[PDB]
Amino acid sequence: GQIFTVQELKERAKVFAKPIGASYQGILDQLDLVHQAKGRDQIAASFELNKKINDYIAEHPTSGRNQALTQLKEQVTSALGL
Amino acid sequence: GQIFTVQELKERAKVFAKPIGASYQGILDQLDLVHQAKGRDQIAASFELNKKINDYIAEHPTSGRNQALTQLKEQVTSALGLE
Ligand SMILES: [Br-]
Ligand SMILES: [Br-]
Ligand SMILES: [Cl-]
Ligand SMILES: [Cl-]
Repeated sequence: GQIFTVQELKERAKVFAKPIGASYQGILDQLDLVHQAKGRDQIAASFELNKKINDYIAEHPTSGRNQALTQLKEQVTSALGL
Repeated sequence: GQIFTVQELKERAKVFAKPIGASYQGILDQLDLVHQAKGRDQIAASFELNKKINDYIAEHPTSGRNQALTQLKEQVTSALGLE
């Protein structure tokens, strides 16, 4: 219908969450590398971890869930009037 | 050492995520009420859904994960002497 069902809301949130999760996994992988490294290697790994976090925060400020919720509100607002 | 391990990061994300997940469940439950209601009951339920969404977006702008990552960044920047 006009307003998402719970299942439709969840499936929309998933679509948006998919690329964010992929980016997050790359951060996790880099974090392990930092802890497994020592000396100059650890310094290098840490700088790259910093960039990955920066890049993630810039590209993914809003969760998949929150993006879908914003769309749900508009559906509800329209179903009610404004 | 001075920065989270992957396990510690996941643990911290989960703590922050817990209240957000609870508010979200409230929205999900109210959305089911909207679809289960007929006529006048559906209108009332929709107003309350809108309020719940509105309150959530004000209360929970940043995911548990993102809150934990922001703390991680600060640890890493501190460790490397960056601002
Ligand atoms: Br997220
Ligand atoms: Br979230
Ligand atoms: Cl997400
Ligand atoms: Cl969350």
